[PDB]
Amino acid sequence: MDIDPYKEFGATVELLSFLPSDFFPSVRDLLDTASALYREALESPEHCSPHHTALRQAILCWGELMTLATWVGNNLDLVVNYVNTNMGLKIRQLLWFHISCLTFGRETVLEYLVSFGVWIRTPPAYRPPNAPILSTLMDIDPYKEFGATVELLSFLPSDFFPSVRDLLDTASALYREALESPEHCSPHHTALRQAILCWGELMTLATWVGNNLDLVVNYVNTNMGLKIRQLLWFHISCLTFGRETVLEYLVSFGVWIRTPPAYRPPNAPILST
Amino acid sequence: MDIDPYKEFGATVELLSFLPSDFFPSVRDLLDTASALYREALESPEHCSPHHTALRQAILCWGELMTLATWVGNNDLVVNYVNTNMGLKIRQLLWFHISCLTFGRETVLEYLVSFGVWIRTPPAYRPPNAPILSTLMDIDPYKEFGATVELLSFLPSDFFPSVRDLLDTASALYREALESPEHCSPHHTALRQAILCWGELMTLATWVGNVNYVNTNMGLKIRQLLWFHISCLTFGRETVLEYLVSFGVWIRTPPAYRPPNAPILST
Amino acid sequence: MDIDPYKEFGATVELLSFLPSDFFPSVRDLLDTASALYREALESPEHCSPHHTALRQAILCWGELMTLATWVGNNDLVVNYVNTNMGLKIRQLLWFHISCLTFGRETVLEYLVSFGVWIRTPPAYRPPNAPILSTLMDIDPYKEFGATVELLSFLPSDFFPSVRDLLDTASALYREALESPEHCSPHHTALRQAILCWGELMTLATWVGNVNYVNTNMGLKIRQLLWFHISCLTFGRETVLEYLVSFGVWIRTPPAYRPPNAPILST
Repeated sequence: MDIDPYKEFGATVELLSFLPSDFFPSVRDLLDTASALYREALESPEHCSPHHTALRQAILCWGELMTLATWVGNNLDLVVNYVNTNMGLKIRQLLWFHISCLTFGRETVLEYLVSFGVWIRTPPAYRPPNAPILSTLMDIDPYKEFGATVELLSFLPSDFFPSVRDLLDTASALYREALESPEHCSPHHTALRQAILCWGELMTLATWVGNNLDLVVNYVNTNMGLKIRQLLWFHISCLTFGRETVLEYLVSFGVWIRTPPAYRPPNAPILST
Repeated sequence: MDIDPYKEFGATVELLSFLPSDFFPSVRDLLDTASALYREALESPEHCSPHHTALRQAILCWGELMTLATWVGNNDLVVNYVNTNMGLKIRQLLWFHISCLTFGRETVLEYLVSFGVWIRTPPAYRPPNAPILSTLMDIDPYKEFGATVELLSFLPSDFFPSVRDLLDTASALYREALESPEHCSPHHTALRQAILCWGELMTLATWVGNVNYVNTNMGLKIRQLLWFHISCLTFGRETVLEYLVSFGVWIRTPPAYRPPNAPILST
Repeated sequence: MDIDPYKEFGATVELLSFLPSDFFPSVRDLLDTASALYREALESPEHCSPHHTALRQAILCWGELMTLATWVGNNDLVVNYVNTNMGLKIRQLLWFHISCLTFGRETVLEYLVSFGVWIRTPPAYRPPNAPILSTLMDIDPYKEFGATVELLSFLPSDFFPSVRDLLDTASALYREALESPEHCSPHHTALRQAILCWGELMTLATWVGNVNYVNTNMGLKIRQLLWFHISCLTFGRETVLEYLVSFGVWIRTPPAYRPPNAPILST
C-alpha cells in the first residue's frame, strides 16, 4: 500500500515539500504546543476531528520510535542522528500539519503552503523581506476514542493476535481502495493509515540497525510488533465486523480464556461474517 | 486497579489519615458495637444500605485474617504484625461504617474535617477535649444477594478460575466503575471490599514466607466471592441464582445418571 | 503600593494579628489539608472562588521560597530566618484561605474576633479551651485563566520588562483597584498575591546578601506572572491568549522563514 498521510486532508507529500527541511520546529517544540492547546482533547474519549485522530497516532508513533532509539543505544549516538534525519523529519512535518490545521483551519494551512511556495521559489534578489506567516493575528490511549483500552486489548492472550504480515495482507485485500482514498470514510480508516505508515518507519529503522550495526529484529517483534498486531487487528476487525461486535468479543474471548476447560464451550469463540 | 475503600462513601484514605493510628478503638470494641446495634440488619436477607454491605464484608474479612493468623502461630511475633498493618486498616474500616450507620455519613465526613483542625493545632492552643461523635455474629456473605454459602458449596474447587484470572476479569470489564466515586450496585460494593481483602491477605502471606495453604482455605473463599459478583454483573443475578440451582442437581447426581457435560453459565 | 492580602476577603493584617505567631499549623500540616480536601479544585481549569485563586498563588509562592532557601544552604542559619519571617506570613495566608474554604468566610472573621477576646483575657478568667473552628500537588498558575506554563514558555527572557517596570505599570494603572476592598476580577486577585510574593522573595535575597541569581530563576517567573495579568487587564484575556498563540508560531519559525519583526500586543 502506498498511503499518503495527507491525502484525506486535501494535501499531499509533495505539497508539504514546498516548505524546506529546516522550516519545521523540533519535536519538543511541537509536542509542547499540542499539550499547551489540545491536551484535554487529545486525551478525550472522543474522536472530535480527523485531525485529532491523526495527531494521537503520530504522538504514539514517535514514542515507539524513541523507545527503539534509546534501546539500540544501550544494546548495539550514531543511531539517534539517523532518526532525526529520516524518521524525525517525517514526524515534524506531520505534527506541524495537524497542530496548525487545528489552530488555524485546514483551508488556511493549505492556502499557506501555496503562498510559502511562491515565496521560496522566488530568487533571493527579488524575494520580499517578510516570509508568509500562519499567525491568526501527555499520555494517549490509542483505543480510547474507539471505546476500548490497552487493558481490554491485553485481556486477550499475546499469541492470539495474527502476524503483522497477515494483517497487512488483509488490509490490502479488503481496504486498499479506501485506505488510499482521498476521503476519511471512518475514524477507523484514519487510525489504520497511520498504523501502516508507522510500522514502515520502524521497519526502516530496524533494518538500518541491522545493516550498519541481528538482535534488534527479535526485540521489535516482542514489544513494538505486539502493539502493532493488536492495533492492526482492532481496526481491521472493527471495519469488517463492526465496533460494538469487537468490543463484546474482547470480553467474550477473554473470560473464555480464564474459565476452566470443563465448564466452557469446547471451541474458542471467533468472529464470522 | 487501585480501589479506594471510601471513595463511594464520600471520603478518601487521605481524609481518614487525619485521625491518628491509635485513635481507633480495638477490633473487639468495634465488633461489640456492631453486634449490639446492628445484628438483625447485618444478618438480614436485605441490603439495607451500602454501609451495611461494606460492613458485612469487613467483618468476614477480619475472620479470615484471624484464621490465617492463628494458624501461622502454630506452625506471637506475627500478631504484632497483624495488629500493626492489617488490624489497623480493618479498624479504620470498621470504625467508618459503624459511625456512618450511627451518626450518618455527612456527620462523619464533617467530623473528619473537624478532627483534622484539632490535630493540626499546636498544643498550646489546642483545647483539651478532642472532638467526639455524640449527636445521632455469624454473617453469610451471599444472603443479601439471594444466595447462601450452602448454595455455592456444591461448585467444586476446580470450577473457579485463579484469583489472578478473576482480578483481571474485574479489571478488564469493571475497572471504570470499581474505581468510580459511585456505588452503581451492591455487587460493585461487595467486589471492592473483596479485592482489598485479598490484598490484606496476600501481604500477610508474603511476610510470613520471609505457607501457601491460603490457596485452599482463604483463596478458595475469595475465588467464590470474586466469581459470584463478576457473574452477577455479567449475566445478571437471577441468571446466576438459577444456574446454581441447576448445577447443584447435576453435581449431586452420580456418574452414569447425569450427562457428562456440566451446565455452562452464559446468555 | 501597599497591598493588604486580606482586604478583599473582609479581613486585615491587624485582624489576623489577634492570633499569635505559634497558633498557626506548620506549612507541611497546611499543605496536606489543602491536598486532602481541595486538590481537584486547586488543579482545576476553573476559578471556583477568589479563595481558590489566592490559595493557588500562595502554594506556588512557597515553592519558590523553598527553592531559593535550599539553594543558599548549598552556597541552616537561613532556614531559621525563612521560618521566622517568610514561613510565618505564608502560614497565615495558607491558614486563612483553607479555613474560609472549609468553614466559610464569615465564620473565620467571626472566629478572629472570638479568638481576640480569648487571647486578651487575663489567665485567671480565660477558659482552658481556646476557641476552635469545628462547625462547617502540582498547580499551574495560568490554568484557571485559559493559558498554560507551556504556552508562555515560548516568550524569550528578554520579552518581559523589569520587575520594577512591571510594578510601576501595575501601580500607575491599577493601584486604585489593587488596594481596593473589592475583588474586581480574578486577575486582580492573582496580581495582589504576586506583588506580595515578590516582596517576600526580595527581603530574603537582601538578607542573604548581608546571590542575585533570583533574577534568572524566580524573577523570571514573577515577570511572566506580572506581564500576563497586567496585559489581560489592559488588552483583555482573549486578546492575550490569541497573541500568545501567534507569537509562538513566530518564535518556533527559524530565521529566514519568518518576518523579522515579532508580533506586537496592542488594540
